[PDB]
Amino acid sequence: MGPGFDFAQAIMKKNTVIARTEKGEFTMLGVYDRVAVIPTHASVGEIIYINDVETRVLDACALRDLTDTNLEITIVKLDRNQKFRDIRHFLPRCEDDYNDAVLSVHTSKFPNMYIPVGQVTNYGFLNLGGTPTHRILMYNFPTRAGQCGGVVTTTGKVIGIHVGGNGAQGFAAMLLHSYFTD
Repeated sequence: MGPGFDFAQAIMKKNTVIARTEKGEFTMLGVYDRVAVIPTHASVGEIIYINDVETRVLDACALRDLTDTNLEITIVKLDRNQKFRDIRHFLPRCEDDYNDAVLSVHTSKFPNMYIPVGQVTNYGFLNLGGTPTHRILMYNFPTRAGQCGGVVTTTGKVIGIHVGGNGAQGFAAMLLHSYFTD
């Protein structure tokens, strides 16, 4: 509808796949080469379904900060025959607050979904499902029964992936450029 939705659509149309684990269907962001991200609560194993195709997982790393605190991001390298468009130059370098963000989801249940979530706070610490978690972004969100990830963008920046909510607020794990240095 406007330039924020334009940037979000451009990311969804080229840099997402539908990932299925034993814990459900998730929006999965492809970042570069065969490397993608997903919430750690997806519990990625040795095999994952990517757009309903059986795919070997070459590597999966549940990220933690240097205090050994959960970040809720898993980085997956997929045994896929095709590379993602490289979007690392759209990743922020530092922890920050944002205005006017969009949360975008693409699953069998929620195809082509875009939500203007407004202001995003650098919230920091969250007890997420009983797990102490750092680097959380927050945006007011009439919390919806179900987590299938999500992509949080502003114009020109891919800033996070949706990992949870409390009924009124939604929460995303930050994406930082430093996670994807090769």
